[PDB]
Amino acid sequence: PTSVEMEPIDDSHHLDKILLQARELSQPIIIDWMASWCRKCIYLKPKLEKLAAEYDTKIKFYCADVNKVPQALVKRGNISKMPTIQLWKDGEMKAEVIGGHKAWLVIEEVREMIQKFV
Ligand SMILES: [Cl-]
Ligand SMILES: [K+]
Repeated sequence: PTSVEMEPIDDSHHLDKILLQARELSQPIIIDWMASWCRKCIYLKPKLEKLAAEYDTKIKFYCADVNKVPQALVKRGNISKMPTIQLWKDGEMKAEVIGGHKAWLVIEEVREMIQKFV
């Protein structure tokens, strides 16, 4: 694939199931914590979906709209800024990247993070 759609996270129970599945596969996941009014979040989406395709079958990518999902789910990420791109593994956040600058450059920093933990 050239692009893979990020899967939305519905709530904290969904995150729990996502992390159980990642554990079964011994894989990390990526979560894009974003907001629909956040212009950089919107511009990052296609670039994240291109990066997700590069990791198809190796790292699943997810997204969560911090205004739409329950507050309890946002608290699981300890989010304070958007977009926040987190790598989780073994049931917890291992590292994150804060966007808020050109999408390509955020992606390269996310790629470095993935290289560290994959
Ligand atoms: Cl929840
Ligand atoms: K934070």
